[PDB]
Amino acid sequence: SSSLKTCYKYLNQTSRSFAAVIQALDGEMRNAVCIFYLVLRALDTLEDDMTISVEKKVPLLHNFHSFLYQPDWRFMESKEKDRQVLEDFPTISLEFRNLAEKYQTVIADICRRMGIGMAEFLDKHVTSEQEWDKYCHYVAGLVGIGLSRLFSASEFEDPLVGEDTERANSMGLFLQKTNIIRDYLEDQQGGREFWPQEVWSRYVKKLGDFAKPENIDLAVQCLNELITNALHHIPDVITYLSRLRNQSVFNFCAIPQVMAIATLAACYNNQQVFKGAVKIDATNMPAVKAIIYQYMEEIYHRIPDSDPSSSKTRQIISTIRTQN
Ligand SMILES: O=P(O)(O)[C@@H](CCCc1cccc(Oc2ccccc2)c1)S(=O)(=O)O
Ligand SMILES: [Mg+2]
Repeated sequence: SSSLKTCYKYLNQTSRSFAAVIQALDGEMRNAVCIFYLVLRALDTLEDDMTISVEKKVPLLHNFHSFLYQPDWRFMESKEKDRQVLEDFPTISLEFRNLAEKYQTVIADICRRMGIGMAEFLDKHVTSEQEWDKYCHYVAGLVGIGLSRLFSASEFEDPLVGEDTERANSMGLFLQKTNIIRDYLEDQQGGREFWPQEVWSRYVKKLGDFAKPENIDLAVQCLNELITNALHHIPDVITYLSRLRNQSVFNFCAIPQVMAIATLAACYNNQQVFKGAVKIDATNMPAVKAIIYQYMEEIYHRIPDSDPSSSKTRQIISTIRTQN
């Protein structure tokens, strides 16, 4: 139908690099995961728009899931760039309602909980590392949780896929953290902060000081510390994919992880993270594994003894080598 063509039209307008893997999914997953994406995309577009006042935003975010069953609803007052998905929501929420009930449930659930969770972190920055996980859990982990419950609901994946929330969480925590990390300049010049204060704060006195070239030294030290943090998810990742049994689902999951891993390798001990831009076989686990193990070595081979988190980086690479 024509509202569907529009939905995949939006999927491509907005998704930098999922478009292809989503449209390649087998069966009812395709559309389940296309609409799922568009819904969360709408939700985020709201969260990120800083022209929307907090008192106006918290309600939107909270009640957003409910808008899924309000055919006529839409948001016209947005100034963010992906704002078509909101101005023309009714179309999305319509295809949502054509989704099979078993899929609407998962979607509207994760939608409902992301909402109460994004509105949570509007007031405050991300202070500690337990919080960084928490915020990454909300925006990203739940997507990881949610997708895998769609997978199993589709019957294209085992029940054991969607039962495993701890590792589905990890899949997203990892992806999300590498993005937070890479995005440091983009986030800081769009006036946002997601680097964990109790981390960055003991290299510098305010976060923006990393955009200063008189500070790059300490900047990379913070960058590596966080990378090492992010690397700690790579085992759960390897465990999660090792369980998948559908090529379409598998490529959907592997690719972005492998690509998250490349980004993290490109950024390690790398000035350009704070200067400009960072330029950078994955279709069976043991290929995927080999590929992961490879990038790990690159990290390893550039850990300077001086860097105050050398032992940790090596420490967690050594565990990834000899795990599973
Ligand atoms: O929360 P952030 O860091 O701003 C990030 C949006 C993350 C929330 C989100 C939106 C849309 C899709 C999404 O995850 C999916 C969901 C379904 C299919 C593929 C990916 C997660 S964004 O960089 O894309 O804005
Ligand atoms: Mg956001």
